[PDB]
Amino acid sequence: QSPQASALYYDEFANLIQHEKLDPKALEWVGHTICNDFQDAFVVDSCVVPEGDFPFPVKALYGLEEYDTQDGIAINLLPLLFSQDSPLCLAPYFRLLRLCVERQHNGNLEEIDGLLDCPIFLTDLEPGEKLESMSAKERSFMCSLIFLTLNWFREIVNAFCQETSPEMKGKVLTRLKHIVELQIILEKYLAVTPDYVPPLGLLLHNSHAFFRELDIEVFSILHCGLVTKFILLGPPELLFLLEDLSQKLESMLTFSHLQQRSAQEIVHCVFQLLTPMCNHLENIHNYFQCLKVQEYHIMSSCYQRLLQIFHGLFAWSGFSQPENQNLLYSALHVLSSRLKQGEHSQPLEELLSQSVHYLQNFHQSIPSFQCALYLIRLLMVILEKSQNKEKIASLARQFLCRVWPNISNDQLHALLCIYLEHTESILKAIEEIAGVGVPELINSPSSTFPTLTRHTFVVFFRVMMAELEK
Repeated sequence: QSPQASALYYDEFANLIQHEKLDPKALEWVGHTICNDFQDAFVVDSCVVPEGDFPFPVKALYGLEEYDTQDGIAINLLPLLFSQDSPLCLAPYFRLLRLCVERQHNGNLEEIDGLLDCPIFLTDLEPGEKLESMSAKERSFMCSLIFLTLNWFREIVNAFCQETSPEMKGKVLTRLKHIVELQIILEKYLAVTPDYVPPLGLLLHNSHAFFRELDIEVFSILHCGLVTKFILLGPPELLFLLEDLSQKLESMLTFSHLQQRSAQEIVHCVFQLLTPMCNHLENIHNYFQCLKVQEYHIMSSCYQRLLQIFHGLFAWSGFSQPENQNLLYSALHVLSSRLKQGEHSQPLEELLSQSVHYLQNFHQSIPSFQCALYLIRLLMVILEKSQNKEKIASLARQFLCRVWPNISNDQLHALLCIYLEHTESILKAIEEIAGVGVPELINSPSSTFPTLTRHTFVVFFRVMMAELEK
């Protein structure tokens, strides 16, 4: 009767079927209930008119259309939503179905693989601007409709990520494109309608808790190569995956499904699932930034998060512990082997020098401040394992001295205390920059050392005086 209770039942029972292998007689019993209850609950006939009188042009949208369009299998999502005011439980119930079928037939989904072919009985969602200024309960229905459609599509993607069949991967990518375009449509609906939020168990708060948390085997997507739309898996679907993997490992290594996984296992699994397919995309990013506005905005942010991912991964406090360092050696065997292969049984400091020699050559291809500071903290956390004071000071100075088209005060604090620690002499770094602290007045109403605005002088003053007293 309670939707909150039914979803928690389906969630907890899905947890049970996922983690514990028990007596498939029990599973054989429940499966014949749950599959048939799902196929009668939500799955309807594909006649183009669903039933009810709605102030909205109801069609069968977001098909693949490579499927047979003269079939029976559709989804009665919007008529269930209006008759509701069964449908809040769709995602967890399908998670349950999926897991039971996985446990029974050893991951054979020839039963369900008709289900990502189906359209969904929806409103014409795509415009939220022609029906602008009628901000009624209509907006709440539409925002919640798209919200549950995205959670549905996210759980489809959680299901069919691990599948190796190539046509299925193509359909999954057609679904990721649908995900990102409807995500744009949802964030625009939440932008226009300010406070009318569905809590279902403002972008940063919606992104983390309120949506479904994806798998880690879903990052079996990241293996497929780039099709970058400007130069000639797209860029913004890569932004999506990197934002998730990043915001997961952020919280972990310094969120239900992540926290039930052990931190040590997370670092182990990331090493297979990041390095030898994201290095390809890192090289593609260096090639783009070597050479229309929105593509650049996206690919700069991919690039930032990639450097942050690598920082967070290699800044792991369990490489203080020696048991994990076997993994770290195979990890540097990919950073060193990104330039030249055949160098086998190499020493630790050789791998350090190889890896930093590979990584330092990205300094020309950084578009914005943040990528540069992440790369500097990365190279610091690698080079401290071993003189290389010079490398960090020189690189810190390079990226203080570039033009940079803005920069937060505390980003710049972090970079200056990175420069001044690792320079040869702190007192001659000070006298240098306090005979540049002067021509900010005489020249600039921007100095002879940029990232030194009238704003930025306070932080340069604070950091130097801190560094001096230290």
